Amino acid sequence: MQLSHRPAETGDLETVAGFPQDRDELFYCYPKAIWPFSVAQLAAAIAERRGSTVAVHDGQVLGFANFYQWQHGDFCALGNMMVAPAARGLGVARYLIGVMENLAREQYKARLMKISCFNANAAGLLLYTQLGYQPRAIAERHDPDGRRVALIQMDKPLE
Ligand SMILES: [Zn+2]
Ligand SMILES: [Zn+2]
Ligand SMILES: [Zn+2]
Repeated sequence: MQLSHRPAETGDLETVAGFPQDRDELFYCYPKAIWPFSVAQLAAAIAERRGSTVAVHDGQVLGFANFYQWQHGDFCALGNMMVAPAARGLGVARYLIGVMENLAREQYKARLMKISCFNANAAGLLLYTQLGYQPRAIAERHDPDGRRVALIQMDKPLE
């Protein structure tokens, strides 16, 4: 499964905004967004974040991520981790997270990556655990129906 990466471009937005397949998936990767997702909502996140990057395989954009927090010499916080529905479980998020870790180290001199994952997203919790992230705290948040959820705040030292 050969993959490459590059900064996200305007032309990618419609593709990436196609990735979340339901309100749960949108909530897990962008909890401030409102279903249905849209290019305007994706562009607004890009404009206020840093490091928006796509993963590409065989001419297809298959993954997207960015940083929603960045503190030079300190840490970055990874967000908006989205994978194309036809490419789930094939290593795209693993790949892109590694790219983003290098970007945090190289550009931001980060010592730490933070990832926060909602409790219902088992696939995410297990992936981040496989990649060496450890849970540090649990924060209460609310979902779009007003129901209480647990945000599991994880981190990993970089090198
Ligand atoms: Zn690169
Ligand atoms: Zn292929
Ligand atoms: Zn509350």
